[PDB]
Amino acid sequence: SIRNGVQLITYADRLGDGNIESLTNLLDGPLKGLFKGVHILPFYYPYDGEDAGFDPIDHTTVDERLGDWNNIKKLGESVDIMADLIVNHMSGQSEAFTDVLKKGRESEYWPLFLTKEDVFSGNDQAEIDEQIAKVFRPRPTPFFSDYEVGIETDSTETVPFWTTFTSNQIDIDVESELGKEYLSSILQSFTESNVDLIRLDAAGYAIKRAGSNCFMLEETFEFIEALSKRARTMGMQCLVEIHSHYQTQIDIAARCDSVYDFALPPLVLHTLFTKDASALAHWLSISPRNCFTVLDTHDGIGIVDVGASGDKPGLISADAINALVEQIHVNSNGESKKATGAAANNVDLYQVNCTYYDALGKDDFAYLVARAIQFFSPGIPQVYYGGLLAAHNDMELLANTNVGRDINRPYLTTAMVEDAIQKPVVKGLMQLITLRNENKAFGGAFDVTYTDNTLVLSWSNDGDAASLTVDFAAMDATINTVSNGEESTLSIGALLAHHHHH
Ligand SMILES: [Cl-]
Ligand SMILES: [Mg+2]
Repeated sequence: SIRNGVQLITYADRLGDGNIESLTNLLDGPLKGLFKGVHILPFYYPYDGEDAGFDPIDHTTVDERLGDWNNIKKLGESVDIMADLIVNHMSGQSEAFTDVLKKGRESEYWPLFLTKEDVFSGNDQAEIDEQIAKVFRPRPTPFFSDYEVGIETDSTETVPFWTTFTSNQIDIDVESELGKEYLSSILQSFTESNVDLIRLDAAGYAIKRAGSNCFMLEETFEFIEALSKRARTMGMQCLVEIHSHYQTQIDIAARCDSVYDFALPPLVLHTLFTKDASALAHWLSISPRNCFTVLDTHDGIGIVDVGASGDKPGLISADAINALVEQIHVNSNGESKKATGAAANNVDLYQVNCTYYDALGKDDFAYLVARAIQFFSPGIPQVYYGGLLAAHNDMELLANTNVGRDINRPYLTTAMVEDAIQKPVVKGLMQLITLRNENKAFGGAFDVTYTDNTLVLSWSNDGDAASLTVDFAAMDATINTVSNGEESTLSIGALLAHHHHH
Protein backbone atom coordinates (compact mmCIF):
# COMPACT_ATOMS: atom_id res chain seq x y z
CA SER A 1 0.00 0.00 0.00
CA ILE A 2 3.04 2.23 0.56
CA ARG A 3 5.28 2.85 -2.45
CA ASN A 4 8.74 1.54 -1.59
CA GLY A 5 10.96 4.52 -2.36
CA VAL A 6 12.50 7.73 -1.07
CA GLN A 7 10.27 10.30 0.65
CA LEU A 8 10.71 14.05 1.24
CA ILE A 9 10.23 15.85 4.57
CA THR A 10 9.31 19.49 4.09
CA TYR A 11 7.42 22.44 5.41
CA ALA A 12 4.85 23.63 2.90
CA ASP A 13 6.17 27.20 3.25
CA ARG A 14 9.94 26.77 3.67
CA LEU A 15 10.67 24.87 0.42
CA GLY A 16 9.52 26.82 -2.58
CA ASP A 17 7.98 30.26 -2.50
CA GLY A 18 5.66 29.68 0.45
CA ASN A 19 2.54 27.56 -0.18
CA ILE A 20 1.39 24.09 -1.17
CA GLU A 21 0.95 24.93 -4.86
CA SER A 22 4.51 26.25 -4.96
CA LEU A 23 5.78 23.00 -3.43
CA THR A 24 3.67 21.01 -5.89
CA ASN A 25 5.27 22.93 -8.77
CA LEU A 26 8.73 22.10 -7.42
CA LEU A 27 7.90 18.39 -7.24
CA ASP A 28 6.68 18.69 -10.86
CA GLY A 29 9.78 20.46 -12.17
CA PRO A 30 13.21 20.77 -10.55
CA LEU A 31 12.53 17.97 -8.03
CA LYS A 32 10.54 15.76 -10.42
CA GLY A 33 11.18 12.04 -10.38
CA LEU A 34 12.78 11.91 -6.92
CA PHE A 35 10.09 11.18 -4.34
CA LYS A 36 7.41 8.52 -4.12
CA GLY A 37 6.12 10.23 -0.98
CA VAL A 38 6.11 13.54 0.86
CA HIS A 39 5.73 14.18 4.58
CA ILE A 40 4.12 17.63 4.75
CA LEU A 41 4.73 19.05 8.20
CA PRO A 42 1.72 20.53 10.07
CA PHE A 43 -0.12 22.81 7.67
CA TYR A 44 -3.20 23.55 9.80
CA TYR A 45 -4.34 26.92 11.09
CA PRO A 46 -1.91 28.36 12.00
CA TYR A 47 1.39 26.90 10.79
CA ASP A 48 3.59 29.68 12.24
CA GLY A 49 2.67 29.66 15.93
CA GLU A 50 5.01 29.16 18.87
CA ASP A 51 5.62 25.47 18.04
CA ALA A 52 5.95 25.84 14.24
CA GLY A 53 2.74 24.11 13.21
CA PHE A 54 2.40 21.64 16.10
CA ASP A 55 0.14 23.96 18.13
CA PRO A 56 -2.70 24.65 15.67
CA ILE A 57 -5.82 26.51 16.72
CA ASP A 58 -7.99 24.53 14.26
CA HIS A 59 -6.51 21.15 13.36
CA THR A 60 -9.44 20.51 10.97
CA THR A 61 -8.57 23.23 8.44
CA VAL A 62 -5.53 24.01 6.30
CA ASP A 63 -3.98 27.41 6.95
CA GLU A 64 -5.45 29.52 4.15
CA ARG A 65 -2.07 31.17 3.59
CA LEU A 66 -0.89 27.70 2.54
CA GLY A 67 -3.98 26.61 0.55
CA ASP A 68 -6.89 24.27 1.26
CA TRP A 69 -7.55 20.53 1.32
CA ASN A 70 -7.82 20.41 -2.49
CA ASN A 71 -4.18 21.48 -2.74
CA ILE A 72 -3.27 18.51 -0.54
CA LYS A 73 -5.59 16.29 -2.58
CA LYS A 74 -3.94 17.37 -5.85
CA LEU A 75 -0.40 16.77 -4.61
CA GLY A 76 -1.35 13.35 -3.26
CA GLU A 77 -2.86 12.16 -6.54
CA SER A 78 0.46 10.59 -7.55
CA VAL A 79 2.65 10.50 -4.41
CA ASP A 80 2.06 9.08 -0.97
CA ILE A 81 1.45 11.84 1.57
CA MET A 82 2.32 11.75 5.27
CA ALA A 83 0.51 14.22 7.53
CA ASP A 84 0.49 14.83 11.28
CA LEU A 85 -2.35 14.01 13.68
CA ILE A 86 -2.03 15.62 17.12
CA VAL A 87 -4.05 13.09 19.11
CA ASN A 88 -3.52 14.17 22.73
CA HIS A 89 -4.73 17.76 23.02
CA MET A 90 -6.49 20.72 21.41
CA SER A 91 -5.94 24.46 21.45
CA GLY A 92 -7.47 26.60 24.17
CA GLN A 93 -8.41 29.00 21.35
CA SER A 94 -10.29 26.30 19.44
CA GLU A 95 -14.03 26.76 19.02
CA ALA A 96 -14.82 23.69 21.12
CA PHE A 97 -12.85 24.96 24.12
CA THR A 98 -14.03 28.57 23.90
CA ASP A 99 -17.56 27.17 23.96
CA VAL A 100 -16.66 25.37 27.19
CA LEU A 101 -15.40 28.63 28.67
CA LYS A 102 -18.66 30.32 27.64
CA LYS A 103 -21.22 27.69 28.65
CA GLY A 104 -19.39 25.54 31.21
CA ARG A 105 -20.99 22.18 31.94
CA GLU A 106 -23.89 23.28 29.71
CA SER A 107 -21.57 23.08 26.70
CA GLU A 108 -22.10 20.43 24.05
CA TYR A 109 -18.31 19.98 24.08
CA TRP A 110 -17.93 19.51 27.85
CA PRO A 111 -17.01 15.77 27.82
CA LEU A 112 -14.43 16.40 25.06
CA PHE A 113 -11.77 17.73 27.44
CA LEU A 114 -9.90 16.00 30.24
CA THR A 115 -10.23 17.47 33.73
CA LYS A 116 -8.85 16.56 37.14
CA GLU A 117 -12.10 14.92 38.25
CA ASP A 118 -12.09 12.73 35.12
CA VAL A 119 -8.96 10.93 36.37
CA PHE A 120 -8.84 11.31 40.18
CA SER A 121 -12.13 10.55 41.91
CA GLY A 122 -11.04 10.64 45.56
CA ASN A 123 -10.70 13.55 47.95
CA ASP A 124 -7.43 12.80 49.78
CA GLN A 125 -5.50 15.68 48.20
CA ALA A 126 -2.26 14.25 49.58
CA GLU A 127 -2.98 10.94 47.85
CA ILE A 128 -3.98 12.62 44.58
CA ASP A 129 -0.74 14.61 44.67
CA GLU A 130 1.33 11.46 45.26
CA GLN A 131 -0.25 9.99 42.13
CA ILE A 132 0.18 13.24 40.19
CA ALA A 133 3.89 12.93 40.97
CA LYS A 134 3.98 9.56 39.18
CA VAL A 135 2.61 11.07 35.95
CA PHE A 136 5.38 11.49 33.40
CA ARG A 137 5.70 15.07 32.11
CA PRO A 138 8.30 16.33 29.61
CA ARG A 139 8.66 19.87 31.00
CA PRO A 140 7.96 21.55 34.38
CA THR A 141 4.89 23.21 32.83
CA PRO A 142 1.61 23.47 34.81
CA PHE A 143 -0.01 20.14 35.56
CA PHE A 144 -3.53 21.59 35.53
CA SER A 145 -4.72 24.91 34.16
CA ASP A 146 -7.63 26.37 36.16
CA TYR A 147 -10.02 28.07 33.74
CA GLU A 148 -13.18 29.89 34.73
CA VAL A 149 -16.00 28.24 32.77
CA GLY A 150 -19.60 29.25 32.21
CA ILE A 151 -18.65 32.91 31.82
CA GLU A 152 -21.75 33.48 29.64
CA THR A 153 -24.18 31.80 32.07
CA ASP A 154 -25.50 32.73 35.52
CA SER A 155 -23.19 30.13 37.08
CA THR A 156 -19.40 30.08 36.97
CA GLU A 157 -16.92 27.43 38.04
CA THR A 158 -13.13 27.06 38.06
CA VAL A 159 -12.13 23.71 36.56
CA PRO A 160 -8.61 22.20 36.54
CA PHE A 161 -8.05 21.00 32.98
CA TRP A 162 -5.30 18.50 32.22
CA THR A 163 -2.56 20.27 30.20
CA THR A 164 0.44 18.09 29.38
CA PHE A 165 2.32 20.62 27.24
CA THR A 166 1.25 24.25 27.73
CA SER A 167 -1.69 25.92 29.40
CA ASN A 168 -2.88 26.73 25.84
CA GLN A 169 -3.14 23.04 24.90
CA ILE A 170 -6.05 21.27 26.62
CA ASP A 171 -5.74 17.49 26.80
CA ILE A 172 -8.80 15.84 25.29
CA ASP A 173 -10.57 12.72 26.54
CA VAL A 174 -9.82 10.38 23.63
CA GLU A 175 -12.02 7.78 25.36
CA SER A 176 -15.14 9.93 25.13
CA GLU A 177 -17.46 9.75 22.13
CA LEU A 178 -16.67 13.38 21.27
CA GLY A 179 -12.94 12.64 21.36
CA LYS A 180 -13.33 9.79 18.89
CA GLU A 181 -15.55 12.00 16.71
CA TYR A 182 -12.98 14.81 16.75
CA LEU A 183 -10.13 12.48 15.79
CA SER A 184 -12.29 10.70 13.20
CA SER A 185 -13.26 14.00 11.57
CA ILE A 186 -9.61 14.83 10.88
CA LEU A 187 -8.98 11.31 9.56
CA GLN A 188 -12.03 11.91 7.35
CA SER A 189 -10.44 14.97 5.72
CA PHE A 190 -7.22 12.91 5.37
CA THR A 191 -8.68 10.01 3.39
CA GLU A 192 -10.73 12.40 1.24
CA SER A 193 -7.50 14.32 0.48
CA ASN A 194 -5.28 11.43 -0.70
CA VAL A 195 -3.34 11.25 2.57
CA ASP A 196 -1.80 7.79 3.00
CA LEU A 197 0.28 7.95 6.18
CA ILE A 198 -0.64 9.38 9.57
CA ARG A 199 2.15 10.46 11.90
CA LEU A 200 0.58 10.27 15.37
CA ASP A 201 1.90 12.98 17.69
CA ALA A 202 1.90 12.79 21.51
CA ALA A 203 -0.06 9.53 21.37
CA GLY A 204 2.02 8.17 24.27
CA TYR A 205 0.23 10.59 26.61
CA ALA A 206 -3.31 10.13 25.34
CA ILE A 207 -4.57 7.69 28.01
CA LYS A 208 -4.67 8.64 31.69
CA ARG A 209 -4.95 6.14 34.56
CA ALA A 210 -4.69 7.22 38.19
CA GLY A 211 -1.71 5.55 39.85
CA SER A 212 0.29 5.03 36.64
CA ASN A 213 2.70 7.25 34.74
CA CYS A 214 0.06 7.80 32.00
CA PHE A 215 2.67 7.05 29.31
CA MET A 216 2.48 4.13 26.87
CA LEU A 217 0.24 2.10 29.13
CA GLU A 218 -1.31 -1.12 27.88
CA GLU A 219 -4.45 1.01 27.58
CA THR A 220 -2.45 3.44 25.46
CA PHE A 221 -1.54 0.64 23.04
CA GLU A 222 -5.20 -0.39 22.91
CA PHE A 223 -6.13 3.19 21.99
CA ILE A 224 -3.35 3.37 19.38
CA GLU A 225 -4.52 0.11 17.81
CA ALA A 226 -8.17 1.22 17.76
CA LEU A 227 -7.10 4.48 16.11
CA SER A 228 -4.82 2.63 13.68
CA LYS A 229 -7.50 0.05 12.88
CA ARG A 230 -9.90 2.83 11.87
CA ALA A 231 -7.15 4.45 9.79
CA ARG A 232 -6.54 1.14 8.00
CA THR A 233 -10.22 0.76 7.04
CA MET A 234 -10.00 4.30 5.63
CA GLY A 235 -7.09 3.15 3.47
CA MET A 236 -4.33 4.73 5.55
CA GLN A 237 -1.54 3.69 7.89
CA CYS A 238 -0.19 5.06 11.15
CA LEU A 239 3.30 5.97 12.33
CA VAL A 240 3.83 6.11 16.10
CA GLU A 241 6.39 8.88 16.63
CA ILE A 242 8.45 8.89 19.83
CA HIS A 243 11.97 9.74 21.00
CA SER A 244 12.88 7.07 23.53
CA HIS A 245 15.30 4.36 24.51
CA TYR A 246 15.84 2.03 21.58
CA GLN A 247 14.09 -0.94 23.20
CA THR A 248 10.91 1.15 23.46
CA GLN A 249 11.01 1.70 19.68
CA ILE A 250 11.35 -2.07 19.20
CA ASP A 251 8.47 -2.78 21.58
CA ILE A 252 6.20 -0.22 19.93
CA ALA A 253 7.04 -1.44 16.43
CA ALA A 254 6.10 -5.03 17.33
CA ARG A 255 2.51 -3.90 18.06
CA CYS A 256 2.01 -0.85 15.80
CA ASP A 257 2.13 -0.23 12.07
CA SER A 258 5.31 1.86 11.94
CA VAL A 259 7.99 3.67 13.94
CA TYR A 260 10.89 5.97 13.14
CA ASP A 261 14.45 4.70 13.08
CA PHE A 262 15.98 7.37 15.29
CA ALA A 263 19.09 5.26 15.92
CA LEU A 264 20.63 5.73 12.46
CA PRO A 265 21.29 9.52 12.66
CA PRO A 266 23.69 9.34 15.65
CA LEU A 267 24.98 5.85 14.79
CA VAL A 268 25.90 6.77 11.19
CA LEU A 269 27.69 9.91 12.40
CA HIS A 270 29.52 7.86 15.03
CA THR A 271 30.36 5.20 12.43
CA LEU A 272 31.82 7.83 10.10
CA PHE A 273 33.62 9.70 12.90
CA THR A 274 35.34 6.56 14.25
CA LYS A 275 35.45 4.27 11.16
CA ASP A 276 33.92 1.56 13.37
CA ALA A 277 30.56 0.13 12.31
CA SER A 278 30.17 -2.36 15.20
CA ALA A 279 27.30 -0.53 16.89
CA LEU A 280 25.68 0.23 13.53
CA ALA A 281 25.84 -3.43 12.48
CA HIS A 282 24.44 -4.51 15.85
CA TRP A 283 21.45 -2.17 15.47
CA LEU A 284 20.65 -3.33 11.93
CA SER A 285 20.61 -6.93 13.20
CA ILE A 286 17.75 -6.08 15.59
CA SER A 287 16.17 -2.91 14.22
CA PRO A 288 12.44 -2.77 13.42
CA ARG A 289 11.80 -3.33 9.73
CA ASN A 290 8.45 -1.48 9.78
CA CYS A 291 10.12 1.90 10.12
CA PHE A 292 10.86 5.17 8.37
CA THR A 293 14.55 5.99 8.28
CA VAL A 294 16.08 9.47 8.51
CA LEU A 295 19.40 11.15 8.85
CA ASP A 296 18.07 14.65 9.50
CA THR A 297 14.57 15.67 10.52
CA HIS A 298 12.90 19.04 11.05
CA ASP A 299 14.14 18.75 14.65
CA GLY A 300 17.67 18.43 15.99
CA ILE A 301 19.82 15.31 15.91
CA GLY A 302 18.50 13.01 18.63
CA ILE A 303 21.23 11.78 20.99
CA VAL A 304 19.28 10.13 23.83
CA ASP A 305 17.75 7.88 21.16
CA VAL A 306 20.93 5.75 21.35
CA GLY A 307 21.82 6.47 25.00
CA ALA A 308 21.18 4.61 28.22
CA SER A 309 17.86 4.90 30.05
CA GLY A 310 17.71 4.06 33.74
CA ASP A 311 19.27 0.62 34.10
CA LYS A 312 18.95 -0.05 30.34
CA PRO A 313 22.09 0.42 28.22
CA GLY A 314 22.47 2.46 25.06
CA LEU A 315 23.62 1.37 21.63
CA ILE A 316 27.01 3.04 22.16
CA SER A 317 28.84 3.66 25.41
CA ALA A 318 28.57 6.91 27.36
CA ASP A 319 32.13 7.76 26.27
CA ALA A 320 31.22 7.33 22.60
CA ILE A 321 28.15 9.55 23.01
CA ASN A 322 30.13 12.37 24.61
CA ALA A 323 32.78 12.14 21.89
CA LEU A 324 30.05 12.10 19.23
CA VAL A 325 28.47 15.29 20.59
CA GLU A 326 31.88 16.95 20.89
CA GLN A 327 32.87 16.02 17.33
CA ILE A 328 29.65 17.58 15.99
CA HIS A 329 30.58 20.86 17.67
CA VAL A 330 34.08 20.65 16.19
CA ASN A 331 32.86 19.86 12.68
CA SER A 332 30.38 22.76 12.72
CA ASN A 333 33.09 25.09 14.10
CA GLY A 334 30.97 25.67 17.20
CA GLU A 335 27.79 26.62 15.32
CA SER A 336 25.88 23.71 16.85
CA LYS A 337 26.97 24.94 20.31
CA LYS A 338 25.26 28.28 19.61
CA ALA A 339 21.99 26.53 18.65
CA THR A 340 22.04 23.77 21.32
CA GLY A 341 21.02 24.27 24.94
CA ALA A 342 23.46 23.78 27.79
CA ALA A 343 23.81 20.42 29.53
CA ALA A 344 25.94 19.09 32.38
CA ASN A 345 27.08 16.08 30.33
CA ASN A 346 26.61 15.43 26.62
CA VAL A 347 25.37 11.94 27.56
CA ASP A 348 22.24 13.74 28.88
CA LEU A 349 21.74 15.91 25.77
CA TYR A 350 18.30 15.52 24.21
CA GLN A 351 19.18 16.83 20.74
CA VAL A 352 22.01 18.62 18.94
CA ASN A 353 20.71 21.41 16.72
CA CYS A 354 22.83 21.22 13.56
CA THR A 355 22.43 20.19 9.92
CA TYR A 356 23.57 16.67 9.17
CA TYR A 357 25.81 18.07 6.43
CA ASP A 358 27.56 20.38 8.92
CA ALA A 359 27.75 17.56 11.45
CA LEU A 360 29.91 15.79 8.86
CA GLY A 361 32.00 18.95 8.37
CA LYS A 362 30.42 19.46 4.93
CA ASP A 363 32.44 16.47 3.68
CA ASP A 364 30.67 15.58 0.43
CA PHE A 365 32.03 12.02 0.24
CA ALA A 366 31.15 11.09 3.83
CA TYR A 367 27.71 12.65 3.39
CA LEU A 368 26.96 10.59 0.28
CA VAL A 369 28.21 7.52 2.16
CA ALA A 370 25.88 8.43 5.03
CA ARG A 371 22.81 8.63 2.78
CA ALA A 372 23.75 5.40 0.99
CA ILE A 373 23.88 3.67 4.38
CA GLN A 374 20.44 5.15 5.12
CA PHE A 375 18.91 4.01 1.83
CA PHE A 376 20.35 0.48 2.21
CA SER A 377 19.00 0.04 5.76
CA PRO A 378 15.51 -1.49 6.08
CA GLY A 379 12.44 0.72 6.08
CA ILE A 380 11.21 3.62 3.97
CA PRO A 381 13.95 6.28 3.63
CA GLN A 382 13.00 9.93 4.22
CA VAL A 383 15.20 12.83 3.09
CA TYR A 384 14.83 16.17 4.86
CA TYR A 385 14.38 19.03 2.40
CA GLY A 386 17.37 20.90 3.84
CA GLY A 387 19.62 17.85 3.58
CA LEU A 388 18.38 17.13 0.05
CA LEU A 389 20.11 20.35 -1.02
CA ALA A 390 23.13 20.21 1.33
CA ALA A 391 22.01 23.36 3.08
CA HIS A 392 24.50 24.80 5.54
CA ASN A 393 23.62 25.86 9.08
CA ASP A 394 21.34 28.89 8.83
CA MET A 395 23.05 31.18 11.32
CA GLU A 396 21.21 34.23 9.97
CA LEU A 397 17.78 32.77 10.70
CA LEU A 398 19.04 31.55 14.08
CA ALA A 399 20.16 35.07 15.02
CA ASN A 400 16.85 36.48 13.79
CA THR A 401 14.41 34.12 15.54
CA ASN A 402 16.58 32.87 18.45
CA VAL A 403 14.91 29.45 17.99
CA GLY A 404 17.55 26.73 18.22
CA ARG A 405 15.96 24.44 15.64
CA ASP A 406 15.85 27.19 12.99
CA ILE A 407 19.54 26.52 12.29
CA ASN A 408 18.07 23.52 10.42
CA ARG A 409 14.84 25.11 9.06
CA PRO A 410 16.01 27.38 6.23
CA TYR A 411 13.70 29.16 3.80
CA LEU A 412 14.80 27.64 0.49
CA THR A 413 13.09 29.46 -2.37
CA THR A 414 12.44 28.00 -5.80
CA ALA A 415 15.46 30.02 -6.95
CA MET A 416 17.71 28.51 -4.27
CA VAL A 417 16.54 25.00 -5.21
CA GLU A 418 17.47 25.63 -8.86
CA ASP A 419 20.98 26.65 -7.77
CA ALA A 420 21.47 23.90 -5.19
CA ILE A 421 20.53 21.02 -7.52
CA GLN A 422 23.59 22.03 -9.54
CA LYS A 423 25.96 21.19 -6.69
CA PRO A 424 27.90 17.96 -7.36
CA VAL A 425 27.02 16.46 -3.96
CA VAL A 426 23.32 17.12 -4.65
CA LYS A 427 23.57 15.61 -8.13
CA GLY A 428 25.24 12.59 -6.54
CA LEU A 429 22.47 12.34 -3.96
CA MET A 430 19.79 12.45 -6.66
CA GLN A 431 21.48 9.56 -8.48
CA LEU A 432 21.47 7.58 -5.23
CA ILE A 433 17.77 8.41 -4.80
CA THR A 434 17.09 7.08 -8.31
CA LEU A 435 18.95 3.84 -7.62
CA ARG A 436 16.96 3.45 -4.39
CA ASN A 437 13.69 4.13 -6.25
CA GLU A 438 14.15 1.82 -9.23
CA ASN A 439 15.90 -1.35 -7.98
CA LYS A 440 13.40 -3.96 -6.78
CA ALA A 441 15.88 -5.61 -4.37
CA PHE A 442 14.72 -3.37 -1.51
CA GLY A 443 11.34 -5.11 -1.73
CA GLY A 444 13.04 -8.36 -0.63
CA ALA A 445 15.41 -9.93 1.90
CA PHE A 446 18.08 -8.06 3.85
CA ASP A 447 21.47 -9.02 5.26
CA VAL A 448 24.12 -7.05 7.17
CA THR A 449 27.78 -8.10 7.47
CA TYR A 450 30.72 -6.43 9.23
CA THR A 451 34.09 -8.18 8.96
CA ASP A 452 37.62 -6.80 8.63
CA ASN A 453 36.69 -3.10 8.56
CA THR A 454 34.19 -3.80 5.75
CA LEU A 455 30.46 -3.21 6.22
CA VAL A 456 28.14 -4.88 3.71
CA LEU A 457 24.38 -4.19 3.45
CA SER A 458 22.73 -6.57 0.97
CA TRP A 459 19.29 -6.83 -0.62
CA SER A 460 17.82 -9.36 -3.04
CA ASN A 461 14.32 -9.62 -4.51
CA ASP A 462 13.07 -11.49 -7.59
CA GLY A 463 16.19 -11.49 -9.78
CA ASP A 464 17.27 -8.03 -8.62
CA ALA A 465 20.01 -7.44 -6.06
CA ALA A 466 21.71 -4.44 -4.48
CA SER A 467 24.62 -4.27 -2.05
CA LEU A 468 26.51 -1.46 -0.31
CA THR A 469 30.11 -2.25 0.67
CA VAL A 470 31.90 0.31 2.86
CA ASP A 471 35.61 -0.41 3.37
CA PHE A 472 36.71 1.77 6.28
CA ALA A 473 40.41 0.91 5.95
CA ALA A 474 40.48 2.04 2.30
CA MET A 475 37.74 4.65 2.80
CA ASP A 476 35.88 3.28 -0.22
CA ALA A 477 32.12 2.93 -0.64
CA THR A 478 30.75 0.81 -3.49
CA ILE A 479 27.26 -0.17 -4.65
CA ASN A 480 26.82 -3.38 -6.64
CA THR A 481 23.51 -4.05 -8.39
CA VAL A 482 21.84 -6.65 -10.58
CA SER A 483 18.80 -5.43 -12.56
CA ASN A 484 17.43 -5.33 -16.11
CA GLY A 485 19.88 -8.10 -16.99
CA GLU A 486 22.75 -5.72 -16.10
CA GLU A 487 25.43 -5.94 -13.44
CA SER A 488 26.53 -2.49 -12.31
CA THR A 489 29.19 -1.13 -9.97
CA LEU A 490 28.98 2.40 -8.59
CA SER A 491 31.87 3.77 -6.54
CA ILE A 492 30.69 6.66 -4.37
CA GLY A 493 34.00 8.45 -4.87
CA ALA A 494 33.74 7.97 -8.63
CA LEU A 495 30.12 9.16 -8.41
CA LEU A 496 31.18 12.40 -6.73
CA ALA A 497 34.11 12.92 -9.11
CA HIS A 498 31.94 12.42 -12.19
CA HIS A 499 29.62 15.25 -11.12
CA HIS A 500 32.55 17.59 -10.44
CA HIS A 501 33.84 17.21 -14.02
CA HIS A 502 30.53 16.72 -15.87
CL1 LIG B 1 6.83 0.74 6.97
MG1 LIG C 1 -1.67 9.88 -2.03
